[PDB]
Amino acid sequence: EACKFLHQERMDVCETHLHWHTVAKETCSEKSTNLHDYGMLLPCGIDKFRGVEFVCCPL
Ligand SMILES: [Cu+2]
Repeated sequence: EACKFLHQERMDVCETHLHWHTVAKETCSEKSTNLHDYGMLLPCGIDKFRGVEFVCCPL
């Protein structure tokens, strides 16, 4: 297994870093992997974002 690159965004809400980190972590965990790194997408408002791209790696 290699690591997998994934991209998630929302068109209905802007959310903080913490929400997107949470989404990325839980997504990797559902896929039996660990989140290694992530970057926010589509900055919104003064401190929010509309998505995240991230890399899930084997346990
Ligand atoms: Cu974080």
